[PDB]
Amino acid sequence: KEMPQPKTFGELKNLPLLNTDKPVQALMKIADELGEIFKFEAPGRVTRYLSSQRLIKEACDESRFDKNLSQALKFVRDFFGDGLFTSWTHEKNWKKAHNILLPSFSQQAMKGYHAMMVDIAVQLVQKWERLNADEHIEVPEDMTRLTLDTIGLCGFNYRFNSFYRDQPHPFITSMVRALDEAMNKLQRPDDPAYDENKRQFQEDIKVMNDLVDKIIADRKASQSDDLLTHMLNGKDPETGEPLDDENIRYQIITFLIAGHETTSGLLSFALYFLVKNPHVLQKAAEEAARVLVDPVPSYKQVKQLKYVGMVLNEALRLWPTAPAFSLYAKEDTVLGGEYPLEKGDELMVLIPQLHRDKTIWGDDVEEFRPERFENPSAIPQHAFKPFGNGQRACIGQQFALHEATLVLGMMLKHFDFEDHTNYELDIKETLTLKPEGFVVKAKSKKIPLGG
Ligand code: HEM
Repeated sequence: KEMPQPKTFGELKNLPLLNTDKPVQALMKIADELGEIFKFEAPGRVTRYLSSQRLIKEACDESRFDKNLSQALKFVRDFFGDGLFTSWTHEKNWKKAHNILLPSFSQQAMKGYHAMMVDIAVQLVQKWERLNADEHIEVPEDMTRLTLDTIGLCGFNYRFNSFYRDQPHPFITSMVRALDEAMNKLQRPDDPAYDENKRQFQEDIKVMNDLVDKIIADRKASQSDDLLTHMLNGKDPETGEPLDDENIRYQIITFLIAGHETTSGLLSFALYFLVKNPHVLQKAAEEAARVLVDPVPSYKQVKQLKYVGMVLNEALRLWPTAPAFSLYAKEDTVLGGEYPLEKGDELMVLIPQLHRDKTIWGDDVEEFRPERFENPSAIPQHAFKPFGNGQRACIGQQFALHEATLVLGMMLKHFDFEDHTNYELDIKETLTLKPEGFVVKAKSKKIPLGG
C-alpha cells in the first residue's frame, strides 16, 4: 500500500506543518484526516506516524524495533546527556543505569517515599485551606509546585520550597530559558546583538550545574536510602560497576525534570475532567471519603483508591502527558503486511490517537468514563501506552501513580471544587502537555488534617 502524506511546501516538504506551538495537536488532526499511518518528510529526513492499535502493536515488538531519539530528544540530550531517558538502548550507560536505578522504584522503595510524599501533599492542602473566600487556584501552577517538590524531597532530600514562592523556582526558569535559547539559536549570525542571550545562557547552565553540585555535596556532608543513594553508591549486578561521575550528573537532571513535569500534567487534566464530569467527581469524592479515614493517608489506603486510579488512567487515555515516542527498524521488515521498511527507518507513535482507536474502545472515545478501567484484563495488549513500551518504558510509572493517587485522593477528601470560569481547554505543549490557564475554586470541607 502507498502511504498517505499531508500537504507540502515545495522544497521544505511537510516541515512547515510543525511550525506551530501545538505540534502534537496538529499531528492528531492530520491522523484524523489520513488514518492509521502517514509519512512526514522534511529536508533530509522521513518519519512515519502511527495511530492504530493494529500497527502500534507491531511497532512494540522489541525484536523488530528499538527506541529512537526523535529530533526533540536529540535536542534534550544536549542537556540530559546519556541519562536514562536520552540514552540509546545500545549505549553501555543505558542498561547499567537501568539496573542500578530499577530498585529505587520497587514496592519497598514506594513505601519508603510515602512519608515524604505526604509532607508535600500536606503543604498543598494547607495552602488551599488558607485561601480567603472566593479566591481561586491556578491548577497546573500548584500541581507543578507539588510534583517538583515531591521529586526533590523523595529522590534527593532537597527542598525546592515551591509553596514558599509566587514565581517558579529558579532552576525551572533557568532550564526553560536555556532550552528556548538553544532552540532560537539554530534558526538565526554572531551579531553582538546576541552577546546578551549568550551571557544569559551561561548563567542558566550555571544555575543548573550549581544545583546538581549542591545536591551531591549536601548528601556527602550528611542515613538516606533514596534515589540519590542508589545513583551515588549502587553497582550494576551485570558489569559490577557503579555509575561514573558525569553520568550521575545527567541522571540527577533527568530525574528532576522527568520526575515532575508529566505528573503535574496528569493531576491537572484529572482535575479538569472531574470538574467537567460532576457524576464522576462525585464517585471519586465518595471513594476518598470512605477510604481516607485517617488524618493522613497510609500507603495501604492509597492502594485502596481503585476509582481514583481509574480516573487517573482515563485522564492518561485522553491526554497522555508524554504524548509521543519514537522507534526505529532494527532490520528491514514489513509493517502490517503492507508497508515495507528499511533498517533504520523511523516511526512515531501518537499515543493520544492510539487511545482514540474506536476499534478498541468503542465509538464514545471522547467521553471521560473511568469505568473503562474497572476490569483491567479487558484492555487489549498494546492498546493503552501512556508509559511507553517494553524495556524502554517509564521507570517512574509507579512513583507517578502513587503520588498522583495520594494527592488527588487528599484533594477530593478535603475540598469541593467549582469550575467557576467554565474553563475552555487550552493545551500547552512543551516536553509535556498541560491545560494552560485552568483555574478552579475549592471550598473546604473543613476536615482536620494530621501532622
Ligand atoms: C504521569 C507521569 C508520567 C508519564 C505519562 C511518563 C511517560 C513516559 C514515557 C512515555 C516514557 C518513554 C519515552 C520514550 O519511549 O521515548 C517515559 C520514560 C521515562 N520516564 Fe516517565 N512518565 C511519567 C512519570 C515519570 C516519573 C515520575 C519519573 C521519575 C521518577 C519518570 C522517569 C522516566 C525515565 C527516567 C524514563 C526513561 C526510561 C528508560 O528509557 O530507561 N517518568 N516516561
